Amino acid sequence: HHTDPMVSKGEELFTGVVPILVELDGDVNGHKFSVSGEGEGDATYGKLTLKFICTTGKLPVPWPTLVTTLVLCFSRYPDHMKQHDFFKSAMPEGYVQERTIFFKDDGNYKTRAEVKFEGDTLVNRIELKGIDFKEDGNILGHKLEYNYNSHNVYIMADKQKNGIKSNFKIRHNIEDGSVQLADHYQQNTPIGDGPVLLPDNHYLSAQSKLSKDPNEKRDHMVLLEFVTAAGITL
Repeated sequence: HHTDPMVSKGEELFTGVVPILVELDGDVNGHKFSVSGEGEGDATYGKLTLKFICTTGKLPVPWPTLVTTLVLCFSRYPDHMKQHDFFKSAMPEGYVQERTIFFKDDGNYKTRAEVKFEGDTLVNRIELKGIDFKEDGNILGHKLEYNYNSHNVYIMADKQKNGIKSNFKIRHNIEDGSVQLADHYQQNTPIGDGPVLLPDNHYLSAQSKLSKDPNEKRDHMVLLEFVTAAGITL
């Protein structure tokens, strides 16, 4: 497929439909919760289909606030940009994804995830810590709409850490027509010691649709996500 054997290796892991498992343990202002997710990814189309269930009862934060936390290795990199795909190049050993997410005029999430293969399954295992949230605020108050906007994720190399870093803003719609900004700081590091592809500056264009399973009585979120790399003409 690719003249670059490094690109060939990552592309081969992600050919066809890959099963996905997500496991999150979270604590936001002392509200402990867990989330389990299952579905599949087809990196050929940048396409994710996942269903998440809060396994501890009622989710104490709005589902939309967890979308970015809850597998950018499924991003579609155009052929001319496949030398810039850090995420697949770190597989199968995987990468660590860390974020601080600052909710404007509210609290912050700190997240640490390991994304790696377990046999044929792509696994995303996450710890989330949330602090300084307002009890009557948009997050602990559940004032966010169950929907999602399209966003750009700006990626830069972090040569010193053999990885990447990203800044980006998520705008969550509030039920009064306003927006709750969630400022994302991200860094990703390989788990293996082997080489990875360090990208030139580019962005991912992400589109997310949230729905409900009409047959599901547990607190849950159905996610359809598309992610495509862009911003290099080369």
